[PDB]
This record gives sequence, C-alpha cells and structure tokens, in this order.
Amino acid sequence: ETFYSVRMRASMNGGKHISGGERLIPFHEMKHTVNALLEKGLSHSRGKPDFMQIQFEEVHESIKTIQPLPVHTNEVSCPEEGQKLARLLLEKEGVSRDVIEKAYEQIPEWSDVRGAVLFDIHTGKRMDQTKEKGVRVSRMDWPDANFEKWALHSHVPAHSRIKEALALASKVSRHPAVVAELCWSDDPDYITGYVAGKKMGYQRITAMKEYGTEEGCRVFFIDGSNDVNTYIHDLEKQPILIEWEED
Amino acid sequence: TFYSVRMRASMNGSHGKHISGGERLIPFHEMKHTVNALLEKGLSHSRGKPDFMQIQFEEVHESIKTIQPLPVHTNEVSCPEEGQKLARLLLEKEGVSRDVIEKAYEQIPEWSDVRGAVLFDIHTGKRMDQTKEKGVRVSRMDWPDANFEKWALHSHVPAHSRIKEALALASKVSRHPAVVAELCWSDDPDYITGYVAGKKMGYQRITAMKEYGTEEGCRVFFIDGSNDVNTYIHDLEKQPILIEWEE
Ligand SMILES: Nc1ncnc2c1ncn2[C@@H]1O[C@H](COP(=O)(O)OC(=O)CCCCCC(=O)O)[C@@H](O)[C@H]1O
Ligand SMILES: Nc1ncnc2c1ncn2[C@@H]1O[C@H](COP(=O)(O)OC(=O)CCCCCC(=O)O)[C@@H](O)[C@H]1O
Ligand SMILES: [Mg+2]
Ligand SMILES: [Mg+2]
Ligand SMILES: [Pt+2]
Ligand SMILES: [Pt+2]
Ligand SMILES: [Pt+2]
Ligand SMILES: [Pt+2]
Ligand SMILES: [Pt+2]
Ligand SMILES: [Pt+2]
Repeated sequence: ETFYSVRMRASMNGGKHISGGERLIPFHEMKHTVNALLEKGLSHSRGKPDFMQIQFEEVHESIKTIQPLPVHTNEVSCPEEGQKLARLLLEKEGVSRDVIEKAYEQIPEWSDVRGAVLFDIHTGKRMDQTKEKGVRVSRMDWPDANFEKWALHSHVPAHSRIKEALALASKVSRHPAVVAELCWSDDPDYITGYVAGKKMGYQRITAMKEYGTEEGCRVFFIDGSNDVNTYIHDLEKQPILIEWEED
Repeated sequence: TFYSVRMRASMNGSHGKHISGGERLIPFHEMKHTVNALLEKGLSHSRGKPDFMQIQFEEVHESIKTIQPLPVHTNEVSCPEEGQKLARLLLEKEGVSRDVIEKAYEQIPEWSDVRGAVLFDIHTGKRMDQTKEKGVRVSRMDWPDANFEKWALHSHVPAHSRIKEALALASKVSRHPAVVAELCWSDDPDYITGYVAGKKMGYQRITAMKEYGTEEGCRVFFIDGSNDVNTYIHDLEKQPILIEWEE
C-alpha cells in the first residue's frame, strides 16, 4: 500500500509548453492515471504536442494529509476588476503594495515559465534561479471521490482543474515561508484565477484575463531567512494528499 | 508523420535494477494503444515489479527506411555450454577473430548490468562505447504486427513479440555497415534462447544460452569501422527502421 508520484510534461515544437500534470496515487490506479495524464496532454487547448514524457516513481517519504483551504468565490464583471481585487487580497494577506507592484511589472516576462516563480517580499525580487523552468510543485493529489463530495458541499463545479489548483494551493500555503500565491491559467479558454494565503484561504476571482489570451501566471510570495533551495526541495518533494472532512 | 515511443522501468529507484525497456515507432493515431502496451509490458515483467518507469514519445523527422528481416535459422542444442560454444563458432564464421571473441567473453559477466548494448571494437579488442552501465540503446525500429504474424507463420516460428522485437533490433543493427556481429541472450530468467546475428549467416537462434532462473543476459555488437564511436551511437539511436517482410 505504497504511494506513487506520477508526472507528465508535453510540448509543441525551445519547445512551447503545452501541458503538465502531477499525481500521487496508490499503485492500483496506475493505468487510469497514466491514461488520464496522457489524455490531458493530447487534447489540450494550447495545441497538440510532438513531445511528451510520463513518469512514475515510488514515494518513500511518508505522506501528510491535510484539509483544503477554505474557499470563497469573488464574482467580478471584468479582468481589470479581478486584478484590482487580487492586488487588494494580496495586501490584506501581508504583501506590501510596493512588492506587489514590482511583481506585476515582471509578470509579463514570466509568462513562459513552466512552473512557478518565487518572489522575495524582503528584496522585492525574484528569488529562484530556475529561469524558464520555474519551480514545479509536485507529489500532491486529491482522491476524486472526496473531491466530488467537497465540490457538492461547497457549491463549486467538480472540475478537475479546480481539484488540481486547490490541491496545489493548499500544499503551497501550508509552507511556513509562503505568504501568498497569485495564479491564473495559461489556457485561452479559462479566465478564472485565484489568490491564496493562510488567512483568507483560496480566493477565486472569476475573471483574471480576457478569453483567448495564453499568458498565465503563478507566483509564490516568500518570506524566509532560509535559502531558496530548501524551499524548492520542499515544494517539489514533500508528499501531500488532500482530504476534506465531512464533519 | 511517425513517432518514437520509448519506455524504461527499474526496481529500487531509477537507473537500481533494470526491469524492462521497450521501443516502438508508430503513426500518431496508435499512441494510446502503444503507450498502454508499453505500460503493461513494464508492469508484468518476470524480473520484478518496478518502482520507477518512464514512457516518452517524440516526432521523428528523419525519413523512415523499410527493410526485410534477416534470414532466420534455428540451432537446437542440448545445453548452455553447447550453445555458447556454437555461438563462438558462429561469431568466428562471421568474421570476428578468436582472440577478440575470447576477450569479450571475459568481460561479459561484468556487463550483465548494462541496460543497453555494449560495443566491442575488433581493432582494439576492447569496449568502444563510454556509456558504462547505461549502454547504447537502439531505438526507432518496429515491425507492424500483421506483417510479423505472416512472417512467423511462413517461417514456422512462434509469433511471440519477444522474437518480433529481437529480430527487428537485430535486422536494424546488422544493416549498419560498421557492425560485423551481434551476440545476444535474454536477461529474463524464464527465457533461455539467444542468438548470434550478422550479414553472412543472418539471425542464428540458439535454443539454450543459459540456465533457467539466471538473470544475467547479454547484448554485444562487434564493430569494425573507420569512424568514431559517437557517430555509430547516434546511428543506432536515431535511424528509423520499419521491418516489412516479403516472400
Ligand atoms: N505544478 C506546478 N507547480 C508550479 N507551477 C505550476 C504547476 N503547474 C502549473 N504551474 C504554473 O501555473 C500556470 C498555470 O497553469 P494552469 O494549469 O493553466 O492553471 C490553472 O488552471 C489555474 C486555475 C485556477 C482557478 C481554478 C478555479 O476555478 O478555482 C502554468 O503556466 C505554470 O506556469
Ligand atoms: N533496444 C536495445 N538496444 C540495445 N540493447 C538492448 C536493447 N534492448 C535490450 N537490450 C539489451 O539486451 C538485453 C536483454 O534484452 P531482452 O529484451 O531480455 O532480449 C531478449 O528477450 C532476447 C531474445 C533472444 C532471441 C529471441 C528468439 O529468437 O527467440 C537487455 O538487458 C539489454 O542489455
Ligand atoms: Mg526487449
Ligand atoms: Mg529483458
Ligand atoms: Pt506551437
Ligand atoms: Pt502544433
Ligand atoms: Pt482578509
Ligand atoms: Pt529488486
Ligand atoms: Pt521488487
Ligand atoms: Pt556460416
């Protein structure tokens, strides 16, 4: 009854990143999961790939189980309104306005980062040295049956895109060096994003960009005296399962 | 357009004891079936269940050469020591000097861990490649099943995919002008038939090359060429070949 990390990446054609996925599962779900990842890479709205890697490996570290972040959905009528709300939420979560503004000026240049960017709240600058690779959070997952119940109860659609985002966001927010996350999709067909943090949980914002744009974003705002490589190793390696508790 | 699809699997981490490997060359619309076949093949291998696996695909741009399989002849022997003796004889008849053969047989035991093939230079009486435990992995060859089944029927050989794969590989490799001979037997404890292959005598199966239950296998290509080893490695890894038999 050991668990397995299963990862996928796909690209078209410096190939254009198409898709990526990370799962953490018991062995008997291997076929379904390899197939799900396969399908997800093949039928992606960003294009059809000519390169793909799928990989699995046994996880030896013990698995921590946590609840998902509390969720609140902020209806907005347009992107400029959502982005404005997001900047306000980041501030209320503890990021200084100047650090936010500095980050927003560089977000456009980070659109091609395949993973996430780490931004130091002390130095007002990018902290990681992974460049276009970014920091890829992995070994987190949310068993589907539990997620469906959570969706039902939370009156949210049971879209796997939400399951994956919230699993990621809950793992990342747990890290003591992470004050906040800002995310929206690089998929032209999906405009909802979020801001997430310990105090205000997972704050969905229903419009963060215009349809048809392919620029997405993932930034983790970091407050830590420790070195960045420690934080990177935690985000990449530490296994997390989400389990929401009905009571 | 065609796609190279590759798999490797190991136990006790990645390349750890090598469990399985596979290489396919297919049109895009056979991707799901082929990813699944490779998955299945790694999961149910007689050498153990893996705790690591990689499956990968990529578009092939080089144009595809189609060739006939090597002529086949089956040598019945009563024991391993006899098959090995016959194999040494066949290698000599194919053009390898006795001294080079003996030198190779002294090293074969330490090469059991090589995940791919070993290249042995007839000019130096020594190993030619610098890949150590990785070895040289031949790929981008395949034999459409329908055609293979006919060939098996007509040749009075069992239509086992293990033979399809070995003969596809041996035919690609023997075509390379710098390859005088190949010596192979399986690293699978349940399969004791091996072969020697070359241009003059084709694909010579030897029905006993080791004792049942041993996991030491072998794959050595004897090289006589005027070029550097990296060229030959690139040819073996990169030249796309489909087998198509005709009477
Ligand atoms: N595992 C990861 N680790 C770090 N960054 C990642 C990871 N996966 C994706 N990213 C980065 O995040 C960017 C966005 O990727 P995507 O998968 O397109 O992101 C989304 O779908 C976000 C959806 C949030 C709203 C869901 C909801 O309705 O509640 C992508 O470009 C990468 O830069
Ligand atoms: N694609 C490759 N490229 C280079 N070396 C390879 C490759 N595939 C396998 N090898 C090497 O060969 C070794 C064993 O390969 P296996 O897949 O175990 O090979 C076999 O089943 C051999 C079949 C013998 C003849 C079949 C028959 O006519 O009845 C393996 O451990 C590697 O070291
Ligand atoms: Mg094989
Ligand atoms: Mg084998
Ligand atoms: Pt493209
Ligand atoms: Pt394309
Ligand atoms: Pt607040
Ligand atoms: Pt083992
Ligand atoms: Pt094992
Ligand atoms: Pt001969």
